[PDB]
Amino acid sequence: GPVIRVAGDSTAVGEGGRWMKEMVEAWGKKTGTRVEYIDSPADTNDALALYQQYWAARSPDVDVYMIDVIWPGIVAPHALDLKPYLTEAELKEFFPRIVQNNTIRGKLTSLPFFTDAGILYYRKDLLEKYGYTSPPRTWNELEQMAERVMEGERRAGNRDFWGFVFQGKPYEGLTCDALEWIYSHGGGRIVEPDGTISVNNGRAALALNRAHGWVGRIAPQGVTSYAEEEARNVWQQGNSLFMRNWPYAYALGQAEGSPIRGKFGVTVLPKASADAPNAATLGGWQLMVSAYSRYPKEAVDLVKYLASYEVQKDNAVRLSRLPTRPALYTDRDVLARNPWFRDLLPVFQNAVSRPSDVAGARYNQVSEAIWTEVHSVLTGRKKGEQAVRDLEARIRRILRHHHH
Ligand SMILES: OC[C@H]1O[C@H](O[C@H]2[C@H](O)[C@@H](O)[C@@H](O)O[C@@H]2CO)[C@H](O)[C@@H](O)[C@@H]1O
Repeated sequence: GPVIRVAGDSTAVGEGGRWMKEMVEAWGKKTGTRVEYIDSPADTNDALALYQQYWAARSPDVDVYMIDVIWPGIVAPHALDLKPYLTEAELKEFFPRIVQNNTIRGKLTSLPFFTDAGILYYRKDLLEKYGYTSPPRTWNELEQMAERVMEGERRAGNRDFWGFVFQGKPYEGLTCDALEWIYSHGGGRIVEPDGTISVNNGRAALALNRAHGWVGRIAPQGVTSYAEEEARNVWQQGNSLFMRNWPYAYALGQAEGSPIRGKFGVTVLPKASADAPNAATLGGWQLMVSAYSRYPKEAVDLVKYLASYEVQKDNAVRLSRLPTRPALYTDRDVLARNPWFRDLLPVFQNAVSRPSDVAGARYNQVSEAIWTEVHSVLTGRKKGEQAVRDLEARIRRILRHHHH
């Protein structure tokens, strides 16, 4: 019978890829359908480029793709419209914001699978050791805490110890981190939902200068090459007071044999001042049936399974990844394992989006401009003031003649 082939989630990031292959195999066994899994690269922008090769070829060789929240406007031609396959009641079981994000010109490109928001990981043991009672609320507090704890831990003999790790590599994850820096300084959304390119302002420049200030001081010099896993590995070995990362890192830090099990919490990222907005970049992944699949009915069935209550539950409990079903945030077993899901729900619902709606199919070009100009501040090549001016110009060229 058919072989249903799935591209999604990378075995190079946490346990995601192993778990996803497990779920696909479970569906195959349940339905008596042969299945195969195709591994993806760690970085989302690399995965996009890989999947674009299949799409350009109208290739039937992948039936189902795990797609990033920032992708629907790029990938819509390559997606089977799921709208006719779901009842209105079925669709309403997902967060409306994410169903809306995944709907492009009326086409439901993909079902919501898991959501994501950037958060602050912090070492509770180390805060207590050094006389702090709460995690930092302002970036200045984060810097002051990081300097004090680093001084102490280095004096105590840990030469691997840093104050703060984050994603500073030139790739999409830096766009995520930078949106949080800029938005939390009251510098705006880089490109506003209405199309205004707002980034050339002093608050956005300050945010970027601040982040440069961390490099080689409270964060490793090598942070300019860090993606999610490189940051996580410093953190997870016990060598960082603070980390910016996504929810998946929580379950990994709590696993048996983790050096930091039981020693951390999570909270909203800091902000410049009490009147700035909280910043948490909206992430997450969706499930797309390929427009080029020869087996749309079977592929839709698998996608519905993967996005189901019990599979999302298993993702939450085992991998601490955020459900796209509001009902799971009240499930006793989800909450018992991840109490912070309740505590930070408002952070997740107020997460700030990257400018993928407004940039539509040009988003990847816009983001490449953002991460390259930001990276030039991090590396010291440019000051924030010059970078936000140069970024304004670049985005203006990229989006000239584009309307949403
Ligand atoms: O790097 C930016 C990318 O980060 C997140 O995707 C991670 C995800 O949290 C992990 O659980 C796993 O699936 O790896 C993904 C990276 O391949 C965001 O969800 C995504 O929106 C964002 O672009």
